[PDB]
Amino acid sequence: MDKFRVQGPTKLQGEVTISGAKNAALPILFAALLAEEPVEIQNVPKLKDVDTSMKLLSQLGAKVERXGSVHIDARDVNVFCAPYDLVKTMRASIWALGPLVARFGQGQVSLPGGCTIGARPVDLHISGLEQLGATIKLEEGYVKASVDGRLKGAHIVMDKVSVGATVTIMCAATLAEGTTIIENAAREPEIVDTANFLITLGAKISGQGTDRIVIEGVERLGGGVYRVLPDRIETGTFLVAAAISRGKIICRNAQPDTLDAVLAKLRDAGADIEVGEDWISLDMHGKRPKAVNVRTAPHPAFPTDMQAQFTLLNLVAEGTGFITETVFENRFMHVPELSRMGAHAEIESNTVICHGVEKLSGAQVMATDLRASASLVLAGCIAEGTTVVDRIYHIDRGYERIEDKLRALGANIERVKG
Amino acid sequence: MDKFRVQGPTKLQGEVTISGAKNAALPILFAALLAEEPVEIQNVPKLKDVDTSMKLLSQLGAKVERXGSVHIDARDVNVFCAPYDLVKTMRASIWALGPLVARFGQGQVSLPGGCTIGARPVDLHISGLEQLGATIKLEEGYVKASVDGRLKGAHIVMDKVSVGATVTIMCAATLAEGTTIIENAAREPEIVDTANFLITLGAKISGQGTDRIVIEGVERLGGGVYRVLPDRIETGTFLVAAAISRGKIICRNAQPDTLDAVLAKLRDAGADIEVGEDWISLDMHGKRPKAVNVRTAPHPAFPTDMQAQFTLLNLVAEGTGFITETVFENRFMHVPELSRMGAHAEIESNTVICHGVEKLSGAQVMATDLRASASLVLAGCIAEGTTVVDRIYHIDRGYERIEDKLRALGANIERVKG
Amino acid sequence: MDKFRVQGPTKLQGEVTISGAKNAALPILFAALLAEEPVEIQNVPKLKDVDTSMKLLSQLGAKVERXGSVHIDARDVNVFCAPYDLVKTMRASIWALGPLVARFGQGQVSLPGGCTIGARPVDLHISGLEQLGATIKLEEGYVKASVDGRLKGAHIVMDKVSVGATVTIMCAATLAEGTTIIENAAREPEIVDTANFLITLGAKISGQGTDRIVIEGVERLGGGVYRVLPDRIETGTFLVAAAISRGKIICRNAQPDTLDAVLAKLRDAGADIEVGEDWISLDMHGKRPKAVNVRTAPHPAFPTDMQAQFTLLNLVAEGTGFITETVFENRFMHVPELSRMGAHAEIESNTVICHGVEKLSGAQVMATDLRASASLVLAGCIAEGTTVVDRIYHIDRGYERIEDKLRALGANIERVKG
Amino acid sequence: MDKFRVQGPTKLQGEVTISGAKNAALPILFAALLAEEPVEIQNVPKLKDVDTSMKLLSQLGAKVERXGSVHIDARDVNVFCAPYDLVKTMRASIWALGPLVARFGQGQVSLPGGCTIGARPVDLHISGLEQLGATIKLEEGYVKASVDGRLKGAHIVMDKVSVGATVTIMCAATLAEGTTIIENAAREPEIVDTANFLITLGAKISGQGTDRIVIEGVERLGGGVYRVLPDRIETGTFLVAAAISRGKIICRNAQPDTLDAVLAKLRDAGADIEVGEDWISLDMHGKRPKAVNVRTAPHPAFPTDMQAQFTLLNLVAEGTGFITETVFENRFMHVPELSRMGAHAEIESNTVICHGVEKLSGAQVMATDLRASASLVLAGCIAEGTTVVDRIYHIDRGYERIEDKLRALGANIERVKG
Ligand SMILES: [C]C(=O)[N][C]1[C](O=P([O])([O])OP([O])(=O)O[C][C]2O[C](N3[C]=[C]C(=O)[N]C3=O)[C]([O])[C]2[O])O[C]([C][O])[C]([O])[C]1O[C@@]([C])([C]([O])[C][O])C([O])=O
Ligand SMILES: [C]C(=O)[N][C]1[C](O=P([O])([O])OP([O])(=O)O[C][C]2O[C](N3[C]=[C]C(=O)[N]C3=O)[C]([O])[C]2[O])O[C]([C][O])[C]([O])[C]1O[C@@]([C])([C]([O])[C][O])C([O])=O
Ligand SMILES: [C]C(=O)[N][C]1[C](O=P([O])([O])OP([O])(=O)O[C][C]2O[C](N3[C]=[C]C(=O)[N]C3=O)[C]([O])[C]2[O])O[C]([C][O])[C]([O])[C]1O[C@@]([C])([C]([O])[C][O])C([O])=O
Ligand SMILES: [C]C(=O)[N][C]1[C](O=P([O])([O])OP([O])(=O)O[C][C]2O[C](N3[C]=[C]C(=O)[N]C3=O)[C]([O])[C]2[O])O[C]([C][O])[C]([O])[C]1O[C@@]([C])([C]([O])[C][O])C([O])=O
Repeated sequence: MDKFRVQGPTKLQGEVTISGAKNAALPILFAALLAEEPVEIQNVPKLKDVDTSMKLLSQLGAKVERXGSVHIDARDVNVFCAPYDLVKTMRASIWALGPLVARFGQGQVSLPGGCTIGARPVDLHISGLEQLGATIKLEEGYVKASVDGRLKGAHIVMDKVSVGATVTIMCAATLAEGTTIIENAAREPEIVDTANFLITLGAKISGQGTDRIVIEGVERLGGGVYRVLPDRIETGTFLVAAAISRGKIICRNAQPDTLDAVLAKLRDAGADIEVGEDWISLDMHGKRPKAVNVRTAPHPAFPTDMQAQFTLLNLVAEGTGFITETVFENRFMHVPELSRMGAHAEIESNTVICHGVEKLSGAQVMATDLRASASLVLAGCIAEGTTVVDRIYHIDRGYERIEDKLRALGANIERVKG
Repeated sequence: MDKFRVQGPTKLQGEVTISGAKNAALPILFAALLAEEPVEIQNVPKLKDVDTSMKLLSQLGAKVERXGSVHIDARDVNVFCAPYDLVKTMRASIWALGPLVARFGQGQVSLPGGCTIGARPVDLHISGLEQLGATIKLEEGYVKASVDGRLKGAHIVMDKVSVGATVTIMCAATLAEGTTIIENAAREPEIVDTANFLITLGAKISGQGTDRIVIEGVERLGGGVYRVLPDRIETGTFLVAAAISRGKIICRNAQPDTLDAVLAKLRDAGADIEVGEDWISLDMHGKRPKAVNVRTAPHPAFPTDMQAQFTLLNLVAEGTGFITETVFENRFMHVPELSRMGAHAEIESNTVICHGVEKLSGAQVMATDLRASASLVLAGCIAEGTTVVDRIYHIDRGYERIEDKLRALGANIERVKG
Repeated sequence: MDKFRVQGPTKLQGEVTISGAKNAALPILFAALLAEEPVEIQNVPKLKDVDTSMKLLSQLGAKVERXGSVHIDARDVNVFCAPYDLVKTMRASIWALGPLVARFGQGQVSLPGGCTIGARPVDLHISGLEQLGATIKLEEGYVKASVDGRLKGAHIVMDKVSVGATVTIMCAATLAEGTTIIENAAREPEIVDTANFLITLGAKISGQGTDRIVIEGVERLGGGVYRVLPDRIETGTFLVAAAISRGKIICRNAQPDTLDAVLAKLRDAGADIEVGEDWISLDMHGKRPKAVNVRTAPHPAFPTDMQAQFTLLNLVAEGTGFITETVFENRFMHVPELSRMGAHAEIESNTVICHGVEKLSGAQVMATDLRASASLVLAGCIAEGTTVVDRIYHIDRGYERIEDKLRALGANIERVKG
Repeated sequence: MDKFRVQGPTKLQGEVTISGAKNAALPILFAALLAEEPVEIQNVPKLKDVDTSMKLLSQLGAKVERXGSVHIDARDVNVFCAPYDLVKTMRASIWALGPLVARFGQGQVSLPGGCTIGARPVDLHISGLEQLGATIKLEEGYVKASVDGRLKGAHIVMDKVSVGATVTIMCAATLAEGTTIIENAAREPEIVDTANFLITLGAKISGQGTDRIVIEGVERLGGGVYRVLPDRIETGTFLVAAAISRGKIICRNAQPDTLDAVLAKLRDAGADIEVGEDWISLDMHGKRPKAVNVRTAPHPAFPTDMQAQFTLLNLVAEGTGFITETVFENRFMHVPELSRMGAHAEIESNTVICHGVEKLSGAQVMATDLRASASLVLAGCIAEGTTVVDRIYHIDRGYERIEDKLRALGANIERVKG
């Protein structure tokens, strides 16, 4: 589980180098199952979720190794089942299914539980791989998928916006016969990236980043080297860190165009923001943030994954702000913990009413999920005295060396026994 | 982390002896902090949360022992802080606060952080105590209370129904100057039980079990012996166990009039129910349950602690039924775990739409909270094949020897360490 | 249609005499169908709903006359249908069903369709009477209920708290063979009034006002005189009127023990409340009110029928308040109307975020339902300038002489035709 | 106001010619206020809301007339107030504000106005115009908006998706100084249509149909001739008529590509659907539809304007299906009216659970809003016996000649006084 001991108050200033998007790396690592020649994925973050995806890849008969690059030779994939002991730690492994069905005519993947931020069914994936020509059963907790021909292009209208299911259908439409159209498709940048990875293999895909994606099937996919775009959430995390610590950060190796909504909100909070080609800078000029109202929705709107972060921005901000969460049903678990640190918040349905306070007080708190965990470490940074954040394993899933990266911003953080 | 390996299918049938209410034993344990003479609480279940209560009682300087009975002598209580290490292992610990404030004019309890099943704030405990004349501050994650001398009785109209806040205010009001009226009090049998235990010590309480509790404050409370009432939720858990397994069960040492709503729904579901003075029989007559619609609400309505169990009943029942949870905002975490087992559910907000299936399949599942853990075990008993329920430590909080009791009904359960 | 022209701002001053409860008068008027000897119901407010009840009664064959009192002779009832044409104007007329079935073994009432404030099903009425041994179908949009002989007493556990269902089952149960127990009964004061009316007629009822009502069926009910309790919602409306206008008021012929939650909220808002045996005074002391947090729930909690009024209070209060409606789902139609008058509101799910303003401005607004109309009139009193409230007939359903009572408090109101 | 008498059951079959979209005609009519030379809008349906728009336009000092076409000469527009007496009967008149501010430097529009289906604030309309430079106050219930000179282009990020606020800002921006970007713009086909109308007048717009609309502002807009696209909601409504009545319809003058989601849900229901350039056919082949689950959301997802109709479809389909409504908080008022007809429906906050029945039964029912009115008329056609739908004024707002169109499909419908 272990813990970060964070000593605050600490003004966060300097630079950080933004890492590859965890949420691009993962779907790309499973889409690599489609490749019949070796793939090299660059700018991959050293995250627990990447390690797990790698152990799952090797489990399926891929040869995998890594250092910023991950090498994947899926030429001899000979196992088609992602075991429970892996999927239980990474629900993103559902992404193994579509590729394996589309290349190998079969795939078996443990049906994910059971998540704290919401229930997160995969009905859209394992519909989707059905409207394509897959037959799917569930036996002993394994989603068993087969096509005893080869996949067939379909006009698919997604009845919910889903990042996960759009990736699945997209990836598993690159080896279909015919055209697949995906209506009401997710447009997050990770999906644009996965698509552009797939074209590097020689897939035919149009309109990634839009609400309609067109895939004409191909016979097989090759190899190639692909650089994963920067993590927009980790970027938003370090930008927020400075916003709430009255600081100034320059995020380098970044993609500002992935962040229209979040940058608008930090400006709304009174951050001085300049954007270059591959960097975002932010200076509070010594100033407490101003309270903003926020409403999560699918890209290009404000991301649910910045929600916990902006909640904390508000709780230390000037005035009252409203954080409405529309994507996940139970994503306010940070709030009772921030409350222990002296935050004044109220939860009405999927809205938290945040009455900004000048300073938080250090306290022992419990991280509940990835983005919560980071928000608590941020809260620790700017709180008076000692904060101990428990269950820090959550952070290790989606942030590479956050302790290092925050320490270079002046943070006082020690990873502690547990 | 211990797990249960449950083997199915198996018909659950025979006889079970209901243990004391976990949820009467706990509030009475903290209420014993008011006692100035030794106290014996009889029929206390051997449960983890009782152990935790005992640790915290001892850490406040009470002398505490147990076998059936837990003996407390709070004469020499001399520490008034409930520390983070304890509270965070059970939030019920907030119940030390009213006693300490009322008897000692001071009390500190770690502000509970969030919970798997909901945010669970304690605003009403705090405001209730404020209305009794307490000053309360939050310093360093600790809820600090103090009064100049004695608390003062007040007319308190509760903003919402809260079992825990009703207990807090009721216990504190017993040593206040004057009359306290709690309007819109919770009416749970455990509140009747706690009030009757307080009466045994010498408190003057009227209207327990009703929406209006009247307490006449006394200078001092003494000792006494009180037997805790039967666990209604344990009772319902085993009643469900027979129902979903087309079985027959007799619960001894029950208290039927605590279960009006659960027995009405079980009847709705097709159960042949009979009651005596201290026993309930259920017989399905070898037939699959019929689906039911349930809406959780405070006592005497259908209790939220039976919700996960009935979600299960509905998911193997004939036809379609819904469960709406109005008490906790995130108590559907058993649902995806049952989905792995072949259940067909759809969560739309605070409602679970269930389409009953004839058979479940054994799968590796994850217990997330107490009542979910038991439902997962119960699903294990009726599924075909092997179910492993991980994180069984949850069950240990609120069930006394559930493995031995199910085994006696015919269950095939082994406790497995790794 | 008639409108009120209201001129403000007006400080609302003096005293009002509270009329009898619309919501005790109505169920009592229907219960009188059980009566085989003349009945006089005293203190009945002169209201459109009463006139409608009397019209329906005359149409079933009761002889009905009215001034203070309404006199009913149901000895000659010989028509057993409540037609659509009348139910459509007043859904309370579902209340004829239970009497007619219980006394005459048959009863037809048009199934109430939707309602401004929520869907309002009557599924709990039908189930209650079915549980008493009534066969019930729906043909041509009529609920048609029938028994052979008399009804039969039953142990009935109510799914949800229902005022209307509790009355329905309680009145029917008076002429049933055997004992009827209603668990999770509604505890509203109007239920107590209705039970006590039934008792005057020779019925055997205990536990009214508590969550379990027990009824011992008799062969036949008599007649009697019975005075209806004061209207707690009227009292609350006039207390709110004073509270929002910087006023002082005294409500004569009140019953303060019905208004615990309301008086407590007006206290949290900074009102000076005193009570007598039969009066309530409120005095703001030159004060504009202060924002509060309301959660509606069944009696004794804050009543949904005071919610529109308190929303009003919050929207002119100094501060930010939440009004949360748990009883009726769409009971927020006043909000956009008050918005026209300058209120800063914001509806989010089943809560309204009010951000109290200092002044309202007069505007042409539209009454949508009863309590909403009252709120808009009261808004008009404290708004600067002229407010015109259209569709004022809603108010006449449920308030006797509202305009006269307000004018005696110093309001400048004129009823207009077109 | 008058009523429809429908005699069922009728199998609806034949052809229908779809009218121009009410919801393109309407923003197009108000966009015409920007035009400095006469405009002819072609394919405008003859509907109450067009008449009202026409009346409002005339009042603002446009010369307007109609037959197929509506002609508008807005050259001499010189009254800049949309008054309460017109706006109260049509929400969409809020659309007069933007054009008047953009072209004349000022506009006044009565703030709507409260609506049955939800509260419907226009805060995003206000805030988008303030972001383009307007100063907006609210005075006696009128939104009064002024700018000195032209508006100034702005990057506007919309916090929620709003069709109305998208059109407001897009129209106003056409005369703004410089460039305007709408982020999180609605994508509805009517927004595309309005943009293309605007372009016909010499506006420079791109991105319409996507989440980001770019408007480069121009000096003046001219005139031209523009044909409104087909009504996708009328189309959907007759497609559902064919579906629920186990019939066959061909819709002529359709635009199949505006209905991906609806067509996919109708296939899910067992419909055999074929599409051409300008036609859709649906043939059920004598079959009862199968129950489907529906989630409304902004286009291209399932439209909320089809939800009542598909609710109706589920309520007569085979099986159980759920309709979740994510756009408008109170759009289930058709349900309790369908309940009078023998529908088995259950509403649980924002979801209706439908358990389809073979046949509905004719009954007197009351329309509450436009799409509800239409669904009750459809329910009428297929119900057994006689249905009288009251308050059919709702239908006349958004359907042209639905009675003649339905009769041509074989329906037995008479318009009646009742
Ligand atoms: C790995 C990744 O990428 N992640 C992410 C994503 O997730 P997902 O899961 O993919 O999501 P979606 O899908 O979009 O979701 C939404 C909604 O919908 C629903 N669903 C889904 C699917 C299906 O099939 N069905 C359904 O229903 C769900 O439940 C929900 O509600 O994405 C997201 C969004 O953005 C994000 O947030 C995520 O990320 C995270 C959260 C994860 O990872 C975990 O941790 C982070 O990162 O934090
Ligand atoms: C220990 C015990 O007893 N437990 C139980 C109880 O809990 P509580 O916490 O006490 O609850 P309440 O309070 O009643 O709650 C409800 C509601 O409300 C709210 N709140 C509260 C308080 C305050 O202050 N504030 C507020 O807001 C909350 O959130 C909720 O929602 O009770 C219950 C009911 O019946 C039960 O469930 C319980 O039990 C359990 C769950 C335990 O574990 C813990 O909780 C079981 O299962 O056992
Ligand atoms: C006439 C009278 O009394 N009224 C009143 C009453 O109402 P009701 O209708 O009776 O109500 P309830 O029943 O309680 O209700 C509640 C709830 O539940 C539901 N439900 C019912 C029944 C059945 O069966 N089912 C069901 O579900 C509904 O929906 C709801 O949600 O009472 C009330 C309460 O408190 C009141 O509010 C009333 O009053 C009024 C509103 C009138 O209008 C009537 O309408 C006023 O305002 O006055
Ligand atoms: C005339 C027309 O077009 N209509 C239509 C529309 O409406 P509107 O109003 O525009 O809507 P929206 O906006 O989209 O809405 C959505 C949501 O959001 C909200 N909001 C808005 C605005 C503002 O400012 N704020 C806010 O918040 C609201 O409330 C809601 O929730 O569109 C719609 C949608 O799709 C439709 O539905 C409509 O249509 C109708 C209904 C009419 O009539 C009305 O308007 C029909 O047609 O039916």
